[PDB]
Amino acid sequence: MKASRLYTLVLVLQPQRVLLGMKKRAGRWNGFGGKVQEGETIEDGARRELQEESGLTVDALHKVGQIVFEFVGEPELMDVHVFCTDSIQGTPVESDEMRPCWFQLDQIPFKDMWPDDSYWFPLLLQKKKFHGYFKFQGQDTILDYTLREVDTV
Ligand SMILES: Nc1[nH]c(=O)nc2c1ncn2[C@H]1C[C@H](O)[C@@H](COP(=O)(O)OP(=O)(O)OP(=O)(O)O)O1
Ligand code: NA
Ligand code: NA
Ligand code: NA
Repeated sequence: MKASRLYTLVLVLQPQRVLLGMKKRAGRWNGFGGKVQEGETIEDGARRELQEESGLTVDALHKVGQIVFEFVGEPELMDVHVFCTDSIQGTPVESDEMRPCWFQLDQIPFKDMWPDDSYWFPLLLQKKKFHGYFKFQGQDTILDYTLREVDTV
């Protein structure tokens, strides 16, 4: 089995809307996150990436899922720890690399999100926790995947 590198993904989910970020430099909407750094907990890495990438701070996050991504032709797996929060501080900030935008929860832009999000983000919305795995050929094609609702992440 390949080695895996730790990542975070943060969904700011309010009762009627979700905040996503568009990659500018591209075209795909995603939650906020990035690589976990040496010596920080995964949750602290998620908080740090949210602040670095969007400007938002949060006191805490709730872990809702974990998804492992495999890409054909790449040696490492991405082990993505997925967090949610409903409570924010500040306004999101656009950078050279990311543009944040709110979407109503009847306008989730699935066609412009990673394809896997169509499978797990419905579970997140139902207050469910999940473990997933997706194997991609390039950015658009899933060759294999597993998804399971779990009681504990
Ligand atoms: N298939 C997928 N579905 C999804 O919803 N999010 C994915 C995904 N594949 C990767 N991601 C997320 C995980 C993580 O939040 C982000 C990938 O991390 P990045 O490459 O953005 O890390 P960094 O911000 O550390 O990188 P740099 O800014 O290049 O240093 O994209
Ligand atoms: Na980042
Ligand atoms: Na980073
Ligand atoms: Na990032």
